[PDB]
Amino acid sequence: STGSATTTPIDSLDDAYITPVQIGTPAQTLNLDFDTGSSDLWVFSSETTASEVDGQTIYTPSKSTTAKLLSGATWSISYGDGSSSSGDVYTDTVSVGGLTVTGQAVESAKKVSSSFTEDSTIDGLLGLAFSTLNTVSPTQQKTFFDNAKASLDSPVFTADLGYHAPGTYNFGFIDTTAYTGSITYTAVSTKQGFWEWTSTGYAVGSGTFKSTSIDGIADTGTTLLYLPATVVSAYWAQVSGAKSSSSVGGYVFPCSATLPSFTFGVGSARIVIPGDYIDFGPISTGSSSCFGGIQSSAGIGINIFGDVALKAAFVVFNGATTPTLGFASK
Repeated sequence: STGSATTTPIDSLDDAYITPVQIGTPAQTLNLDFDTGSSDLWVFSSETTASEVDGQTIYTPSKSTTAKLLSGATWSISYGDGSSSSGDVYTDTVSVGGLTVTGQAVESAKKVSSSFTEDSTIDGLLGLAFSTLNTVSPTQQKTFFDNAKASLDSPVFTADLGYHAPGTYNFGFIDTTAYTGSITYTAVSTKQGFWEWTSTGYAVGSGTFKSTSIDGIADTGTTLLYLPATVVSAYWAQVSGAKSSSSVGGYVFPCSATLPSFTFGVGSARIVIPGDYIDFGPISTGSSSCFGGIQSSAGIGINIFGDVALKAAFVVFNGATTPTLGFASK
C-alpha cells in the first residue's frame, strides 16, 4: 500500500504545517501537525477541558463505531518549546492520504497547554519519530508509520515541505518526479529515539564550505534551524545590523536586509537554503526588527534541522531494519 497527503502552512510564515487525517467511522477529519521529532498521535477531543478549546476541530470517540477505549492507558508529553498535553487513549481507524491503519492509538487530550489552545489551526500532532519515545503508559504504543510499515510497498515516508506553499507527505514510495539530481543517504542513530544524523558541514552565502561534523535531528515539528553558536554567529555576521537579543530570545536583523543563503552538507552533497527562507518577519506587528530563522542550539542540548532546513529538500525517512535519511535538492 501507499498514501499521499498534501501538507499546508498554517500561516504566512510557515510556522508549522497541517495535514488532514481521517479518524474513526464515519471519518472525522482533523488537521494534524506531522512531527518527526515526537512519537504520539494526539488530538483535541470531546474530552478536552472546554476552556482550553478555541476553534480546533475535535475528535468525538463516542461517535465512532470503531473507537475502543484502551483500558487504563494514559499519556502526557512535554515538547522542546515548553508546551504540553495529556489525556487518555482510544484505538481507532486512522487514514492518511488513502493509507489506512486499524487499531491505531489515538491519544485523546483532556488537557492542553496555552500554546495549543491559542493556535486554532492545529487539531493535534501525528508523531513520526521512533516508537521508543511514545508516552503512553503502562503499555507504550506504536506510531502510525510503525503500524503501517509492514503493509507499505517500501518501508519509507517522505517529507516535501513547501516554502510559503503546500507540499506533500508520502508513505510507502519515493516520488522520483519530486526532486532534482540524486538522493544522498546518510546514517541515522536511533539511540535517542530521533531521526538523528551528522551533517558534514556548512557554508554562508557564496562563502567557502567548512567541513565539520554537526550532529542533529530531522524534525518537521520544529519551525527553525537550530545549530551550534559558532555556526550561527558566522551566519549572522554576514547580515549588517544583525544581533542576538536576549529580550527577544534570539537573533534579530533589520527587516530591510537581504539575507544570504545557508548551505548544509549531506555527505558529499549540499542543500542550499535560500536567504528568504530565513526571514521570519517582524518581531511584533509593525516593527522593523525581524526574527531570524537560524538560531543557536546552545542550551537546547541538541541541534535541530527543523522546517527552515527541511523545506529546502526532498527528505526520505527510510524505516528499513537499519534506518537512514535521504536528502535531495528540488
